Amino acid sequence: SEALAKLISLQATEATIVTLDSDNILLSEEQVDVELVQRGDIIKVVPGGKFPVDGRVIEGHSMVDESLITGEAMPVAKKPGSTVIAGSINQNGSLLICATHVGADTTLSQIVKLVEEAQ
Repeated sequence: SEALAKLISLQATEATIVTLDSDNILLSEEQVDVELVQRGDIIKVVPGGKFPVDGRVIEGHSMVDESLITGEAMPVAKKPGSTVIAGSINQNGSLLICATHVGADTTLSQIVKLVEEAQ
């Protein structure tokens, strides 16, 4: 019943958008607030960075600490063709995430509908 509130507090505040402007040869980055990224953008995550939303992974191989969110006390390894959740912690392997939900629309907000009836 305390976790049910804390789930939403774990969301990170900013995200890195990456934009191409010549061909696939040019890459340029913007850090933005979590309200300004959309569910059609692709986002960078760095060593030690936290997740603001859920999504699917399509570059890299980091180990992610999700021990509150999913309960895994043994941190989860990722790959291209993998999945992640908001409020988990990234390290060593640097990933690219395509966003399919926003800060309101997140599966993290979907879980707290289900975790209410768990008590």
